[PDB]
Amino acid sequence: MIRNKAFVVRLYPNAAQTELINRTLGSARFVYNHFLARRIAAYKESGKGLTYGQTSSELTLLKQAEETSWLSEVDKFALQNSLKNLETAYKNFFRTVKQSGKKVGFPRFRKKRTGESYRTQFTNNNIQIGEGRLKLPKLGWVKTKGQQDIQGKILNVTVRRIHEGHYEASVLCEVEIPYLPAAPKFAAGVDVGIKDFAIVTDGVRFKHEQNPKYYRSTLKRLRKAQQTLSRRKKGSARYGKAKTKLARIHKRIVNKRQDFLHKLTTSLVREYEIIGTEHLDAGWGEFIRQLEYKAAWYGRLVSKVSPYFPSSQLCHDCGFKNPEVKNLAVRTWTCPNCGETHDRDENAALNIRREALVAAGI
DNA sequence: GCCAAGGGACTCATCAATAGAA
RNA sequence: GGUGGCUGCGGGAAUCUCAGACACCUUAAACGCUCAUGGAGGCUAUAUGGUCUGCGAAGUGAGAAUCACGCGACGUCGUGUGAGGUUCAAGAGUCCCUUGGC
DNA sequence: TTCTATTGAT
Ligand SMILES: [Zn+2]
Repeated sequence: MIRNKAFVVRLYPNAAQTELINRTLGSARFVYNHFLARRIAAYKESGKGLTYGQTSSELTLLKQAEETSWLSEVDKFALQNSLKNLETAYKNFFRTVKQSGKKVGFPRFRKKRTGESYRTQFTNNNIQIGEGRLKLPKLGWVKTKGQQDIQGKILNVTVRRIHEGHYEASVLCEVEIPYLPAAPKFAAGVDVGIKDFAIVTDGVRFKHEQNPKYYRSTLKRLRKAQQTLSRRKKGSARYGKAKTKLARIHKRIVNKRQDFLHKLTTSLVREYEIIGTEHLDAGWGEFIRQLEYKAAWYGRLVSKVSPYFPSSQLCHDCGFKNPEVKNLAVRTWTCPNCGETHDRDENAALNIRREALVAAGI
């Protein structure tokens, strides 16, 4: 019943806290690079990889050294977790060395990039959560907007810089999540359509989860923005402004899609005991990920149809397969075996529901 | 050699000691 | 007078308040804006068609777009601090890889 | 000066 859960809140640090955040990110990156180089040199020297303990000790001697004493300014937890990041990169590489086929590459030097994070643990109430405030080590109280009810025991806080002037902190808390009570409906079947994002059916009726309002309208504004950027010559300030506006429109599209999927998946979890989706505008990967983790948290069970199931071809009533349904132009078709005409999307959702129950076994 | 966006695999600290301060 | 929406802030989405503007006349559709410069093109639908434009299109440079309070400068501007309604929803981190663009 | 916040070693 106790789950690792993350609460993302937007940070609004003042000038000094922003300076300290940037210093901490730089220090973490420098430590990662330096001790990657040190491990490589050690393997070249003695043929034995340095343990995390040996890398930790040299960091402590690095901190006291005059040439690298500046690391004392930033939080210790950030540097040590950067060292743990290096160790995990090495661990991934070592695990994949034996395996054939897909192989994790050797760790590479960390480079300056817009999205960087530093992670600080919790100990002796150094992290405290108030109403509209958040306390982080070495920083003090920082004002947070959109702070939900944060419960459980705080484990660590990940301070992330999405882009310049945009900071988000992901507070990891070990919160107990109570199971949702019995759902009004038993099971659902979910599809993919062109005009409609999905066709959710409980068996009594079909509910068309159409695309969110203004989604097609926003896609129009996406096309307009690209035209202006394309004709604009590169390197101009107005070209930069057009690129920023295009980036903002992309961000709005992503946010609207995520909100639509979050509300839809929460509704599916609350409304149906068992949810069944075929595994494959779509954004299907995030939909499946959210459905699976929310079902695990709230006690629902997700049954994913085997991709070998050709639901669209089969008729729900009789199971006859028709090659005509393979053609997309055939939105409405009649099954000669069952002598019935049914909508393609409606027939697909009912079949996906039927297979979802079979896989769960009920 | 340089940036952005997706995807798959694995995972999500604790405590004794100690310096300092309102 | 009534109706709709483009752009900006209000954690995300819708609504709404306000603001930059504006369209039309009971139908809701379309479009962010200002200044300077620029010198015939710009947008949409199905190679074809429609609309804007030369008392100025694309492109380039600059700027403003909620509220309260303090400070400085010349009623005005610059700066910092603080605040922003109602309803629904919010699981992230690390590593490598892939793709796209330079 | 006892409570608060940070550090090094696992
Ligand atoms: Zn049939």
